Amino acid sequence: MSSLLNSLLPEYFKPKTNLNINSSRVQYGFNARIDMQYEDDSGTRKGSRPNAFMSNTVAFIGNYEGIIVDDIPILDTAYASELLYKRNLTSLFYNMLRLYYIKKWGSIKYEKDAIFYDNGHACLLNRQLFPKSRDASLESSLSLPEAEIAMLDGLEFPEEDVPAITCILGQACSEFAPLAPFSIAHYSPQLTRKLFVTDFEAAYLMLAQTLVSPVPRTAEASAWFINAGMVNMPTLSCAYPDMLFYHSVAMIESCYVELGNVARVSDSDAINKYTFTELSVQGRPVMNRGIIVDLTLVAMRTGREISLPYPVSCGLTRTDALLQGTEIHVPVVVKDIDMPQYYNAIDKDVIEGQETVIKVKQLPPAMYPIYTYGINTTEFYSDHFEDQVQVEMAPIDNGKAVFNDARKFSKFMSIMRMMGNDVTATDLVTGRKVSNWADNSSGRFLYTDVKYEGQTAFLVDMDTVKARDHCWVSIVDPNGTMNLSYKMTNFRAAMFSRNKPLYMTGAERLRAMDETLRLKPFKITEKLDFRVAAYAIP
Amino acid sequence: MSSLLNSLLPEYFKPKTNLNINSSRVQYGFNARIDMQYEDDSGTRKGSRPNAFMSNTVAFIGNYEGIIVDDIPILDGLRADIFDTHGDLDMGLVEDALSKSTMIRRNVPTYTAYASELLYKRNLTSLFYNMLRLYYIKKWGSIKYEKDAIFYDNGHACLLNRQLFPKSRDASLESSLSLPEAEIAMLDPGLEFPEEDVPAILWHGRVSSRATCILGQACSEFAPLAPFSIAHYSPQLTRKLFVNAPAGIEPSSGRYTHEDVKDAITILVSANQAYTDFEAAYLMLAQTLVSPVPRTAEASAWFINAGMVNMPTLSCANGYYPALTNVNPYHRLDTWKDTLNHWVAYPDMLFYHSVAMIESCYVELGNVARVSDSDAINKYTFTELSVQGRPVMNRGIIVDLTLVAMRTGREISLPYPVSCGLTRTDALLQGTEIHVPVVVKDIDMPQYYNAIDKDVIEGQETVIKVKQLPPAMYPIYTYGINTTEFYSDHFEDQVQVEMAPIDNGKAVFNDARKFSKFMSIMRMMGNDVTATDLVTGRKVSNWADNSSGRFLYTDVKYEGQTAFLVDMDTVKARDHCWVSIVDPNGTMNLSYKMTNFRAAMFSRNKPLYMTGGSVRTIATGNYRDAAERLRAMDETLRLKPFKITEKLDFRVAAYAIP
Repeated sequence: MSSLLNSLLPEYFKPKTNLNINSSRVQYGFNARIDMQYEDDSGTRKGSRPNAFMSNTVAFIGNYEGIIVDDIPILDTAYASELLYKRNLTSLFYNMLRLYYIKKWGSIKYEKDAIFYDNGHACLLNRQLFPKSRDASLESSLSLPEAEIAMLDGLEFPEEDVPAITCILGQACSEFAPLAPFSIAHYSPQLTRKLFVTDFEAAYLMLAQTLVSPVPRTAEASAWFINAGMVNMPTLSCAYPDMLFYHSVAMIESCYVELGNVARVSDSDAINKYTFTELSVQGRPVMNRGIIVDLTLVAMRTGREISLPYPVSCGLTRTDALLQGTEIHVPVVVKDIDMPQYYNAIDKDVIEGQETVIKVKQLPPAMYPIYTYGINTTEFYSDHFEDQVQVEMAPIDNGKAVFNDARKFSKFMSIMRMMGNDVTATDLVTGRKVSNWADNSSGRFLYTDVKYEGQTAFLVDMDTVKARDHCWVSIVDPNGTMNLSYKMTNFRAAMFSRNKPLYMTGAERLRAMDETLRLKPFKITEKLDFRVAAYAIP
Repeated sequence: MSSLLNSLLPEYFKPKTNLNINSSRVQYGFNARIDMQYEDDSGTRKGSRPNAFMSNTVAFIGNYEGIIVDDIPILDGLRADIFDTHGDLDMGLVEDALSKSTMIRRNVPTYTAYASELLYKRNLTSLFYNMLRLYYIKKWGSIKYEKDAIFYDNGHACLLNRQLFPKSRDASLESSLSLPEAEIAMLDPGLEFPEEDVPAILWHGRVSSRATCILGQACSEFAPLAPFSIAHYSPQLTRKLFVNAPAGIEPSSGRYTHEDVKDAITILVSANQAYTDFEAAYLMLAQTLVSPVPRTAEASAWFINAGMVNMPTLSCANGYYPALTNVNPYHRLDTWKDTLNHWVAYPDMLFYHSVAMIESCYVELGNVARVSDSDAINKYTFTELSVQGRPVMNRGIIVDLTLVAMRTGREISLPYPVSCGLTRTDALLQGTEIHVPVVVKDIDMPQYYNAIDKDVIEGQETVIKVKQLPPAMYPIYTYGINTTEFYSDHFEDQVQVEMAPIDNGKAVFNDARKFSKFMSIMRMMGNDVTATDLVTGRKVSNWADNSSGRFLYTDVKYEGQTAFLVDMDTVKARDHCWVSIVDPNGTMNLSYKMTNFRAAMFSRNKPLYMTGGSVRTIATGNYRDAAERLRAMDETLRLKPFKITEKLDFRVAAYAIP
């Protein structure tokens, strides 16, 4: 559905036809201009950040598995009556589209002993997260066999379990058995053995989910991509190409941003992680799985009613790591000796080179809003164009300021980050050090960087406030009530690949509203807690 | 359907009966008067071509291959009593009808049991199709096909008949086929149980000595030597054919003329009551009679791989049940005999109906190939939304009739949703590169064409890579009835190229639309312009055709960014009856006007004239008013007298009327 996914892109950005991708990693963002204005009891200070780059990172690596399931027929004598109620060519077009992009971008290298995430304290290699893998190019990954394409001559009885519609059709129907973990070369079962000689729209949306996978914002956000997500491919029965990259990035961003909020919803409300899809959908699908889950999250993001002609339930299901009451064991590598102080590690004493495991209870946000920046602003992300943040500074006793409240602590470290001051605080309950400079790519502070669900009080170190990036606005000693008023203008999209700039080249409405799928949006209603999110009907 | 194919012909076109075709190539078109004008700051330069010939070359060659498929039964012909209110064979009235007939009493119970299967075997389209091809093979039998002949030539690239059609020996159309005869046995009325998988037909009186030879050859394999359009490959329809004729079948004569095939058809349709079957066969042949010679060298991608013809299996069970066919048949539409009556009167009119259909299709497939897949009505799903019936499979005539509906902009209605004939949209739906062979003439070829080699000596066999399919025909019969801005087939048109004196003749066209109109109108004025793309570095020439004399944007042979540098001091006068651009300064304004239209046809570089009587628009009413009249003049020989009258001379006699 082109017109749907085309709407998600920002109004200022209009991309060109061709895009020569020559790597397994692409940064995308914008170069904005920030005009900050500071006021406190000491006096006033005015500055301006001339060029600020806010970006996510997306890759072509994601462990997926295919299952053949029975879905609804797309309707767009004895034998005909049995066959017409199972007609679906979506699985055939899906494989034909994957073969197109394997040949086009068939020079992408996957190295086994490469980095996946790297902050400075911890590190994840591609040996971990993807065992049973070797070093191979994308063209060298698959060695597809060929199914028998026979000619249908007068034959009176249709042979059962064979559809009726050379090298491309032969390989499209065959089994996919990859060596390197690639997004568009994932394991798929055999469609058919023989093949005698709106369905495309389903396959187009189904590939937009799979094509690219997010590189995690922090080390804790690797918990999403441990367990292999299942791709529901329908059973095969019948009786501007490069623009897909931008539509795919737009879709997976919208899903992984909104799951950041759904994860924080308490399991004692009307709309919760279990019963959010069922309340949203207003059709009759086979099961609330695949695309229905993803398009529900896009509706919640944009805040508009999305509509498909047929209630199709085919594609990747992401909400698997979310729907289980168990802490997830992310395997990590120790780079600095002081790692156990920051991350919730099993072994409290470690050495540089040791392979340990960290515990993740609540799933943090995997991506920050970039394309969907300021279309609807929540208090959690605080992705405003114009905003006036007001916070009251705690009394500095010796060289330490106690922040008992949770909301005030979030606003304080959010200001000091925009000014460009690397502040480090100690959580009193756990006894672990939090830092506002957690993510370098996106220049903002989320409350999930604390890495402790529940209630606590923070002891901020005001003496050891380092000066990483200093504009004229930037001050070290706050006094009384801190007011910061910033304005964002002059947005321009920029893409980076392999640490260099990647440039773009080239009569009556018979309603019939009974069978059609409709997805209703939910609006976030902020409340006093700030740690908990809550949904309501608009 | 004679009616819908008749409306496609232009208003000025007044056709006659006979057309004496004596070659395998015809240039149909029209003569128009073009009043061109070139306005500039210096002054205006007027021109006028009184006879401007816009043509589309059409040949009698084209690779096709027949396959026998299963299609719906056509129920028009059977008596109206056995049918129910809804319109399906109510079995129970069939048993009643067979009982009250002249049938053998011991056969009634065994024949009634078989009725459930055999009565739904009614499709004679395959037989009529082959018998129509035998008519035209014997009529236009003297046309020749040479092996080492020029299929296409534009000066730069040449394409021979050896390249497209291998396994091809040079021979005349008459000497191409050597048809073996199938057995025509006589049906014994006292047969115990009907033999299914063997069709039995009806006949009026005695099967003549020549009718045996025609039916024998019609139900046989076509194995041609030369690749002719009306003598393409067809499988064996049947091995044996029963004929329920009480008067015995005479043995095969061996020889027959084209007039004897018309005699065979008229008896077969009348006896079997199969007029809707003939209408299907008429539309099938209309598609696959003539194929278009490609407009450009790179427009040969349509005719590389052989398009499959869908011939429905020969199945008829009228011979076993003579009682069920009578003088009161069941028919859906009242105008169900119009297609046969038109063919019997004017056989040669099919040539004009054929070119009208292929010109309508290949024009629309031109501007269908230039739409992105990400759209509602696109390459794959343009047939499904248009069709409002229940055909078995969207192929054959359904795909060709829906393209005609888009061209004319009207609603086409058929009585039965039959899916038989040629399927054209084959190379389009594949959506891959096609490798057309070419023999080079000049040495500077691969700058213009997207060739595989960059340096090629003259007389070398190379390959051109065609990605997007260019239009194979230009609209001529459908000129300015449903106009689009791509073809730009207007009566009046103008273009404004804006230049300043500071620029020394050099103009850059940022817009793609007005670049197309400038290059096209300059060719009417007889000027050889050669533009060069600034981004890529390729070259395009407006002189890329010798038939229509227009420039379509698909002649660039590349989709990219638009920056065409045209140097206006290298413009060369090529043709006669031309306006001169000696040295332009300031803003240029080109314009033309087409005023009158006269139908013209060419063959062997000579005028081909239409002869015979004046063709009329035959209606159902025009014959049945003479049936209403009946010639009701009582057939009584009333002789009236003449009174002799005497005058001055008296030697000579003079008779008066009263």
